[PDB]
Amino acid sequence: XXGSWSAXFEVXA
Repeated sequence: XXGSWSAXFEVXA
């Protein structure tokens, strides 16, 4: 799914 750049994703996966 989604995911940011810095640090863990945002969706949580």
